Amino acid sequence: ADALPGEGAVREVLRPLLKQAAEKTAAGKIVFAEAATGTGKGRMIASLAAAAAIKGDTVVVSAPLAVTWQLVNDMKDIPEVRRVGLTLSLGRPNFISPQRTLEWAIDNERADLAAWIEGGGKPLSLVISHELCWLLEDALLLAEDLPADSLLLTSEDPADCPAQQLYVAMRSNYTEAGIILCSHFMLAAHTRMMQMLSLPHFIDTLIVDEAHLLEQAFASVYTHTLRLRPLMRTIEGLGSRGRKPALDALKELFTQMQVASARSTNTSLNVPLSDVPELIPALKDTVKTLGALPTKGMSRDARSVIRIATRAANDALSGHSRLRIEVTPVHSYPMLLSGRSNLQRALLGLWNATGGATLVSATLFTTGDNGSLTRWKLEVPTERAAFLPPVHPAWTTAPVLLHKEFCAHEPDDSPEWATECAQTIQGVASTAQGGTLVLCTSYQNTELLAGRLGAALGDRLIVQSKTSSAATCLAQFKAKHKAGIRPVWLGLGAAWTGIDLSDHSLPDNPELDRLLSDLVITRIPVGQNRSLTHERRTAIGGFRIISQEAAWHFRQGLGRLVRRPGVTHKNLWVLDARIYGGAAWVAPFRQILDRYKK
Ligand SMILES: Nc1ncnc2c1ncn2[C@@H]1O[C@H](COP(=O)(O)OP(=O)(O)OP(=O)(O)O)[C@@H](O)[C@H]1O
Repeated sequence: ADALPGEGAVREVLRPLLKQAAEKTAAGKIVFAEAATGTGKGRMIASLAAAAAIKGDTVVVSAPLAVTWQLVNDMKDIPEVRRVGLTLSLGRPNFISPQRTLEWAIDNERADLAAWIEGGGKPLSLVISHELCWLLEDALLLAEDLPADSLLLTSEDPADCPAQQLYVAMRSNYTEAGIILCSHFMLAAHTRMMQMLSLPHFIDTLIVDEAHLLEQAFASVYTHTLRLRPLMRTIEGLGSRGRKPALDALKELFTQMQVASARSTNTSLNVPLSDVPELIPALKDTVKTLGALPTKGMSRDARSVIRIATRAANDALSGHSRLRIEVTPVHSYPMLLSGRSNLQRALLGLWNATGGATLVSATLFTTGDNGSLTRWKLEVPTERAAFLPPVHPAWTTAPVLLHKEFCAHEPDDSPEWATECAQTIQGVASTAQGGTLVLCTSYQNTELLAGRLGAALGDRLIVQSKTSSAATCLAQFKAKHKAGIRPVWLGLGAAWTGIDLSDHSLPDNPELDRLLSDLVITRIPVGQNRSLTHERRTAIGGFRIISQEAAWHFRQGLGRLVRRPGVTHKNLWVLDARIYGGAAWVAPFRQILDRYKK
């Protein structure tokens, strides 16, 4: 009939959207489809990919590896994708180097990441030939801020490296199969390659899942990180043919970075190269003295380390990138970061090689069907952009009861705030039927709350820190809930946007799910986005960009609560006093909160 391959499995609520996304994508449009989390988007993605595939169209589905299992188990069973084929391209940028990442972990006191690497890089989240270990995505879960670019599995990492072996084994299975599953990072790396294993040079149909993340994947691909302690470690044992000049050039670079950071008004701002000319000598000489090192005789790892250092220095010298210094007075691990504030050329080079696309996420619209700022982040041409009506069923908000209690003190980052916020949080934790997730915006607030909250909650309380990551806190939260205690999670970062608080001991019983019963927003997440592209976007567009980004960081934070239909007795507290003030700048947020009733 008229139905697409796999529409029967697709949820009825998603059937209209699907159909729309089928037509425009066939036309050539880049479609913005937003359905609420828990609506069975994977079945829709499988149906779209199949409907494009049987026409002879080469189809690429770019999704995070953490949901690729669900996508393949939605795709494999339908006849059409079996007819055309379903392969999965695991390029090297999908894998970290265990040796260098362990090196980074011991230097940065990352106990959990080190333990993970020592255990074999086993997946944190449970067609696929071997078990996927050494994934960059899992390491990101264990360390939000790890320098992925200097830790990725390079092409010249030794053959005995477990990540290299696993990559080669997975490569031995890659066949051109019509439907190709890849990651966001792989997509961005391939686009960067083309702008200068691989995907088709032209993608007839591109389904991006969790598209709200794609931009980050591109940013990480155009980042470059110069880390000095491992570089010096490598140089000192490398040889004597050009060693001492390289060591002293690195020391000169370190001192110049120290001077530049000392002179800065604050260390967070990403200054351009012209703003800090002291680096121009050092970098250049560094580059030169990193080219004065003989290749033959070098260990397989030292080659990649030196080459990546040269790449980072050349990116910092190109003048097209914004730099960031972190040095000894503040940061023990000396780092020079270099990123692109404008990803327009690469994202264009992506969409120009795309016959049609469907971007799928639970958060693609600032308000209603407004995909303007998402369209700006992904640099979708306005000609091809097509926003479809969002799909947010009533079960996303009906179970949850919005609590009117709040902390009157404004979020001033002060102990005066902290004690009263802790008092209201204590009242919340007394009544919690299950887990409690207290979302904070800064580590300062997290540790401040932990100070005034640790005694009463005792073993319940779970702090998130640089030392204790979001994934480790998730594991502890689930384990504590299984044990009958009612944990409270002072979470931040990935807790806002990247954790699924669904009881997996209750898959077919959503009504009994109490893994997260009370979600508590301490304050509005204004200015949480730190991307270079966000700096540029805010500069160009004013405070509206800040308000919009904060609004959907807020939306994802609330999306922590309800994950599937059937849940009940969910409680939502938002303790930010500015919400209940009369200010107009909170009017978007109140709008969101107005969907939650009583
Ligand atoms: N029509 C349906 N009826 C019942 N269960 C369904 C239906 N469609 C999907 N499901 C199941 O519901 C669960 C939720 O699916 P999924 O995780 O893909 O949802 P999502 O949050 O919308 O999407 P994604 O994780 O891809 O962004 C899955 O186990 C899926 O198999």
